[PDB]
Amino acid sequence: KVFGRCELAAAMKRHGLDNYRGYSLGNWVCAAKFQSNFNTQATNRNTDGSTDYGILQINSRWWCNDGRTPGSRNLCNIPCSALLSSDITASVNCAKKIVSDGNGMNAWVAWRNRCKGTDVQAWIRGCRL
Ligand SMILES: *[C@H]1O[C@H](CO)[C@@H](O[C@@H]2O[C@H](CO)[C@@H](O)[C@H](O)[C@H]2NC(C)=O)[C@H](O)[C@H]1F
Ligand code: NA
Repeated sequence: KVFGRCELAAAMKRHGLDNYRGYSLGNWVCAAKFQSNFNTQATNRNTDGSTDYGILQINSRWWCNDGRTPGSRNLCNIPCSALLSSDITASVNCAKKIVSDGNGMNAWVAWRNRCKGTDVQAWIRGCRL
């Protein structure tokens, strides 16, 4: 599913991400935009052999099982495929664990490089919420 901007903002809010660990909703929307273009089915291989999955490009090295990432963990206890669903529940729940891991949203490289410190509120402008 490719979410619209406001549609994703609303879903993220309903699943408790607005201000989760102190991160306003636009931070989440911005991170999703640059990592997946709001496409739940996005996958991208990493040089180390792991793969990123879903709207928030969650990595198989630590967070989900895809059966092909040697030495990896599955800290969110889910198949990485769950992160590709039109229902963002698994992606959100896993993202809550990731953002609580110690480094906040710096766990998402694209957020650090493209969202952090910017006017992220712009990502939820005009949205009913
Ligand atoms: C694609 O992007 C994701 C998110 O930026 C990258 O995953 C990160 O990988 C680092 C190092 O392996 C890890 O410490 C982070 O926990 C992890 N974040 C997430 C959201 O999974 C991945 O390396 C890239 F392929
Ligand atoms: Na894994």
